[PDB]
Amino acid sequence: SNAMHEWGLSEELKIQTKQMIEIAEKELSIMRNAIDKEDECILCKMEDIHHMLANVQTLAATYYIQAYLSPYTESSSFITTAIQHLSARKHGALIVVERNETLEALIQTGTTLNAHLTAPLLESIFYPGNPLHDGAVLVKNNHIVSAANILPLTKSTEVDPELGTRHRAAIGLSEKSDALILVVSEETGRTSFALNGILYTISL
Amino acid sequence: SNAMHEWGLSEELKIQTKQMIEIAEKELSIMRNAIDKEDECILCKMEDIHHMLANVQTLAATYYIQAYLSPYTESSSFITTAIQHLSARKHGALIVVERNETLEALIQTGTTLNAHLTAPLLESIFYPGNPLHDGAVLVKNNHIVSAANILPLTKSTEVDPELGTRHRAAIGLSEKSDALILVVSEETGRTSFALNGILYTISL
Amino acid sequence: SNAMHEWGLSEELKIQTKQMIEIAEKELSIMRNAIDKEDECILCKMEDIHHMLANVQTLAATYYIQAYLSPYTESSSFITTAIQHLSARKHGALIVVERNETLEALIQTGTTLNAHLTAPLLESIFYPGNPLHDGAVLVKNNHIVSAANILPLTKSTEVDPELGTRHRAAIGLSEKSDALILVVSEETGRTSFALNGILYTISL
Repeated sequence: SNAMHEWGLSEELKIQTKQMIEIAEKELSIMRNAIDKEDECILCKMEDIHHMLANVQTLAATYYIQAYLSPYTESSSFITTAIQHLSARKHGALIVVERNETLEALIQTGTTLNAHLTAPLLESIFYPGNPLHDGAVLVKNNHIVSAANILPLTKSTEVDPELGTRHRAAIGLSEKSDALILVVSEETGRTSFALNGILYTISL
Repeated sequence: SNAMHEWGLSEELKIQTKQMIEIAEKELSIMRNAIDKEDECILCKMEDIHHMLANVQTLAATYYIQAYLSPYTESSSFITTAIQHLSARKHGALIVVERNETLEALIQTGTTLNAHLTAPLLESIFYPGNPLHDGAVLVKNNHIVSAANILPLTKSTEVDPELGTRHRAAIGLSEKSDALILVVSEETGRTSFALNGILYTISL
Repeated sequence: SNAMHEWGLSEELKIQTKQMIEIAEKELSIMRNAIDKEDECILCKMEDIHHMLANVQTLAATYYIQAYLSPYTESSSFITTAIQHLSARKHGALIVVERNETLEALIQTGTTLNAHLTAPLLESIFYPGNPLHDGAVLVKNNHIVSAANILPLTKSTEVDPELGTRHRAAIGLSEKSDALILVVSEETGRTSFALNGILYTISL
């Protein structure tokens, strides 16, 4: 896509994120002053602030997906839709998005697809119990290159010791390349991505 | 602010600067040919060419403030207004704009403000004789972090020997960080900024 | 010359190039399936695919000229026009476009022009037999600095051995600087540019 245009879009998402942070800061400041007043109970404001922080999380995640992926794929909306659906169903998923660095020496290929990337196809691949669900999907731009791929697992001792093999594979690949690797937990439906050896929670 | 949009603005200011230089170049070429003619006296064109060069200086200064500061503050117009007012009154001023590098280990804090940045406040801080005028203001994006700050002074021998402590503090901080430091001289009202160990005259 | 705007234009040329490649890819897949049908003769599609490939070549060349030259000159359309005309007439040409690095220590000046760059002037310089045709033109932004210049010749043993002195001078200068050097062959009218020690065929 047009990198100049996409840069503008990234920048506007960043603006929106900062604006929700400012909204939350303002509401906390109001609460901090209101608690001193006998005719106020700041408990009535907690739902509002929780939602404000949920919005911060959503906007920031949208920002980083756009900033990190827009130069490398035109399919981020399709990927995000698939991820949301998989999360809701608690279907484990592991989606590698190739970036500037080539990955064929780091990934052991399961089944080659070279398919048009769509959300239904991503969701079908990760349906529990099916032949292609166990392992990683590789995405290059707007194609699903392959599925059921084997990735290197992090051996980092700075573990989150509760992390399963899906998460460790994302982290492990992200340590050896500039790939961004999305994970959906089969246990909780929590969605994450790994980039440069670090796992980040996202809410999409 | 939107970096893509701001880049376009920077680039247009650069275009305008180049255009003023071309205008000046053209007028000089006219003058150079006209002097040979006994029915011409090129002295009549000198005020025009002085003005053209004044415009070059103003456009270039606007260009560099925009290019160097726009990624790091949305308050450059407020800062510029304050500087213009301070210059006209010959009120000494020293304004640090934090850029990519953090400055807390390099600046000894005077008084913490954490204030909304406005021109009246900057101008009030630097009103001669007042408790906050002696030392530097620190700006981070759209906040005045602090005032009356102490900066490291350059010990360089290659700098103008007639430079006071305000100018040496600007140069000094600029040698240790990527901060841009604006100065208004209390002696002449001349406005400068230091960046990367070099002091540049500006006219706003 | 607004770099933000020019970046957008480069990016759109890239998009157009990718789209022509997709068109060619699609036609080939059609042909690959059609050959199995004995009521089809895929020879009728060869002209089409040849044209498609010619379009890929044209779009890609336009993209690279734009991406490599737009930050350094506003005269690329004039240069392209001159090159097209010289190519058609099979008039040898060698045009250095100065980029980020200065070239005065690497180029031995023939005749200094410091002229407004226009296509008629470039074409006049390289008219066969004339005083200025033998050697390189140097372009800095929108000026023809000089002509009949002498450039260093590549010593590279890994070159094409059928390359004449024009092509070797282009390659040679491109090894010592970031200049882009356009060549028109006097033998065939083939147009190339050298960049960083590599010669690329262009069609425009």
